[PDB]
Amino acid sequence: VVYTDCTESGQNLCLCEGSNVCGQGNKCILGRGDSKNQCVTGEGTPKPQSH
Repeated sequence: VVYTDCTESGQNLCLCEGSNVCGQGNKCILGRGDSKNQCVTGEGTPKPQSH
């Protein structure tokens, strides 16, 4: 299986923080500056990565 990094904000099932594979109950948000990648708590979305 091939996991990837989060591309959009609101996705979870991807490597958000360094190697952290965010899943359910979490949501990654890619902002700006130093706050460009974070696993915030809530509900994200499955990030498409494989066709």
